[PDB]
Amino acid sequence: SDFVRKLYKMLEDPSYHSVVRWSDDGDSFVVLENEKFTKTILPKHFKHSNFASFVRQLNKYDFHKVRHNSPYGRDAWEFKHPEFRADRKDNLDNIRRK
Amino acid sequence: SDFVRKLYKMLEDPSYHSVVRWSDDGDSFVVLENEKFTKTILPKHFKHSNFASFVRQLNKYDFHKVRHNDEPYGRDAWEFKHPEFRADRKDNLDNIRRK
DNA sequence: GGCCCAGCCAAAT
DNA sequence: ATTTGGCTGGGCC
Repeated sequence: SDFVRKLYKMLEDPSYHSVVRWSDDGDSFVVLENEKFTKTILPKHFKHSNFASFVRQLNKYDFHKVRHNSPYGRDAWEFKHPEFRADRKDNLDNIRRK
Repeated sequence: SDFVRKLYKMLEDPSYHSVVRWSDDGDSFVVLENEKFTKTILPKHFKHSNFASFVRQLNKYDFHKVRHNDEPYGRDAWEFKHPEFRADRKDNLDNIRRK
């Protein structure tokens, strides 16, 4: 998948660490800030600067937002797909448009 | 019931001029710095800080995002518009209903 | 009423 | 003709 491969490539660069990174477990990823992501990082990896079109694409590939009851950030967004993991770089094509 | 009046009230505040305000013609409103808007202004007036929800409510009330085309307020600006929602029509807010 | 996720068309490919 | 971006809507809670 084109989008998925690019999502994983994004999460390789540590310069982004404080803004968008893998979670501690490595089984989900966290968008910690929004503005610098939306303005600086989204454009460089995807064809938009619109956080919500990013979100929309995630739901199309069956990623789900993980709901907090605070753990990562006040206004952080965490997304998780069962197959999308830091250690499973091989299994990316298994993630596909619902 | 409450949304439209509060939205109108929000736009009565000039201190927010750089962030969110009425459009030149007073017939639509524009969010210019949605980070600042989202994190400072939204909670004040609607008690959440998620732009997506603000957008969702807007569509529920039949507001529409006004797609700009080359020739606005910045490309990261979001302009929203309802025929009956206007700077000079504080009297008409009841006719803006959940579609 | 906030919010996740999806419908549906257009804008790109 | 097919894919990707984005405005809008459905429905849980």
